[PDB]
Amino acid sequence: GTLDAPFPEYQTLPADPMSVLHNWLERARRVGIREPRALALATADSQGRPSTRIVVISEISDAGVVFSTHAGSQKGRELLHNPWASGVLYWRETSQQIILNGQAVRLPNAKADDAWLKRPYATHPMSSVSRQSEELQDVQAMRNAARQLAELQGPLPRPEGYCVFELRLESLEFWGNGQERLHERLRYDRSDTGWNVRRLQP
Amino acid sequence: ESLTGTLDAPFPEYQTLPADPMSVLHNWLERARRVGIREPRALALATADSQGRPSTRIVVISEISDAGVVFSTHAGSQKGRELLHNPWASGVLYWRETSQQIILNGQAVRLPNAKADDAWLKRPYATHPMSSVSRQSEELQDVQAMRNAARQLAELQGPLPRPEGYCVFELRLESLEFWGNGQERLHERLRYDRSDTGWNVRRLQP
Ligand SMILES: Cc1cc2nc3c(=O)[nH]c(=O)nc-3n(C[C@H](O)[C@H](O)[C@H](O)COP(=O)(O)O)c2cc1C
Ligand SMILES: Cc1cc2nc3c(=O)[nH]c(=O)nc-3n(C[C@H](O)[C@H](O)[C@H](O)COP(=O)(O)O)c2cc1C
Ligand SMILES: O=C(O)[C@@H]1CC=CC2=Nc3ccccc3N[C@H]21
Repeated sequence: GTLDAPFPEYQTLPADPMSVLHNWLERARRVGIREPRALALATADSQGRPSTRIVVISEISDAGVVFSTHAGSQKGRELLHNPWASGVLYWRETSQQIILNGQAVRLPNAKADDAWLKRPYATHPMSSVSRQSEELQDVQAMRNAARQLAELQGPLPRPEGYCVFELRLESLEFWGNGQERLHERLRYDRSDTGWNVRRLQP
Repeated sequence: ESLTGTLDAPFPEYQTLPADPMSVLHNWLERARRVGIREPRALALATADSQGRPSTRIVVISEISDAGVVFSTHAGSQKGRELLHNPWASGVLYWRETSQQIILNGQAVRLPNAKADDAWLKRPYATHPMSSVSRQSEELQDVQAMRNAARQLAELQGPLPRPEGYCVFELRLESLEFWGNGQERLHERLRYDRSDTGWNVRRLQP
């Protein structure tokens, strides 16, 4: 759109999409894309009905990307029975998308403890009182209970349901606007020995 | 905290619980237009394959209908193939400037070809050549060949026939959520689910 949007990988077909992912994200940070790690994450229920919401990617790992949430949320309950998920990053400023597909696996509690402690302590009170995605019966009661905890010197204990998922990637697509509406689509699929890569028609 | 929004985003509906969620959708979209949100109708649309594995991509909401939202695509694309077997979908709008999300869940129905003809004609004609030559989401074997083919069609400098497979879907909504940042991190989540008659409305915990 409004900012420079280089996509040399569409020509060169790099072998490792995780390198491409790292490079796109680092560039997004450098050029000042607004909230580049806001991932629209899709899960599905036992009938195959998708649900979506934004989550923040907290880190990139060897196998994929990592985010935190509550296990009893809708996404948590869906992932418990159906680990397959997909997320899209969309950067308006550069007209670029990254699509991330794979299986999300809940990481151990020590990882969750560390993630919880790395959040700003001001987030701990509400995340402790709320049972994410359950019906809220009394707004003021929640507000007041969190205010009681906000008086404390953080950090608070990690709540039982606070968890970290790693989305272990099986495929990725990098999308750019291209020239003459020939949008540039670079698609990776995991193989037994590495990754296959192809271009897709726009 | 990753949230960067700083624009006031009134959410009286979280207090008043309107019976009819499409009015809330209209209110929020109209405000987004008035305050200048960038691409508010860029919808991250999720579909699922035959085994329930999701896929996602951005599409644009072209219209708000009585039942839901409308978008166009190619029937042979991944999303089109997925929807034709499993009509259930979900999409999310996220507006950074106001820290608002809208989650839209329902069943997508392919509209008649007359509707697709009209939508096709409403697109700028400069978009017609590439959309005609491209079989969306199939492997692209020769970039230059596609480029050259589209350039030849573009010489017409006018509208082309609607391609087989260019289609319009209406996502007929079964549930919605309106999410606002709220105060003191008590994010404001207003959730609607269709009932036998009308809608049920609830607040959700953040
Ligand atoms: C910009 C943004 C970032 C968010 N990041 C997270 C996150 O990382 N983890 C989380 O659980 N919820 C996050 N949320 C809240 C989710 O969108 C959602 O409301 C919540 O996770 C419940 O989703 P569910 O009911 O579909 O499970 C974020 C919301 C916004 C607007
Ligand atoms: C801002 C933006 C808007 C888009 N709008 C549409 C659209 O309305 N319809 C469409 O078919 N593809 C649209 N695309 C392209 C899709 O994201 C996607 O690449 C294409 O539809 C193929 O998706 P699929 O392979 O998952 O079916 C848009 C892409 C961007 C970046
Ligand atoms: O950037 C952030 O902190 C996110 C902004 C809005 C809501 C969030 N909810 C979370 C819930 C659990 C774990 C992380 C979250 N991130 C924030």
